[PDB]
This record gives sequence, C-alpha cells and structure tokens, in this order.
Amino acid sequence: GTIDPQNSEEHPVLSRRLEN
Repeated sequence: GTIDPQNSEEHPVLSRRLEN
C-alpha cells in the first residue's frame, strides 16, 4: 500500500513499490 505500480506490496493485493 502507498506505492507505484511495481513489486513490493506483498499484501494480498496488486504489488506496488515507490522510491526517490
């Protein structure tokens, strides 16, 4: 949660990742 359309959010949902 709270990230871009990438891989990271291991949670039971659409993965997402965000950074600088």
